[PDB]
Amino acid sequence: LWREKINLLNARLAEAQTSEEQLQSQLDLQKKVVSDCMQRYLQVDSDASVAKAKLDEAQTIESELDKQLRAANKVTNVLDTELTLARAAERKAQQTAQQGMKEEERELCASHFPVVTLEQLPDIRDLERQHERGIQHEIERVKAELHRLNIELT
Amino acid sequence: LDEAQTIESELDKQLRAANKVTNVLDTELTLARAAERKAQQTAQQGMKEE
Repeated sequence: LWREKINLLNARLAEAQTSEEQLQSQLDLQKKVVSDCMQRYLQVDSDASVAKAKLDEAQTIESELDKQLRAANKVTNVLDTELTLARAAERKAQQTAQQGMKEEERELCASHFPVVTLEQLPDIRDLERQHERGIQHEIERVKAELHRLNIELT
Repeated sequence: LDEAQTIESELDKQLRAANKVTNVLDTELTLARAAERKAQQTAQQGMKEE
């Protein structure tokens, strides 16, 4: 389930990175237009006045793109934290799951155990404890019955 | 002009990096305020001091 979560989070983080990179590239190209104005000034509504006007336009437009890039970073950091948490959970579960089992053991475990889903993944720790307690409460009763049968046999 | 533009780019990158802390703190404060409002509402259900 955490690997499925990581699969979804990788796509979401890729989208967030794409948005942030696109916004940053547009902002940097708006900045680079300033240097392109200097380049044209060197290569030659006169040209110097055009360079001044375009520099002013770029500086005016820079602010909204900066704010949008801030929002993109806001999204990207949230998704990065999500991916980090999912990876940490998957790494915790990995070494315990890697122990391996036989076919018969896997069939036995499938019976009487639950099937968790990605949506309910956060509550898995509670389900594990619930099943542990369920086994324990039955085992103690069966132990009492076994003691009773031992007494009856004697 | 060249030096000022270079320093302007440096400061802009610094501000871009700094925005992360403000974003994280804003998210945490919003969640904390929501949780505190929930706890206060559950706390105000009516109780004697004893």
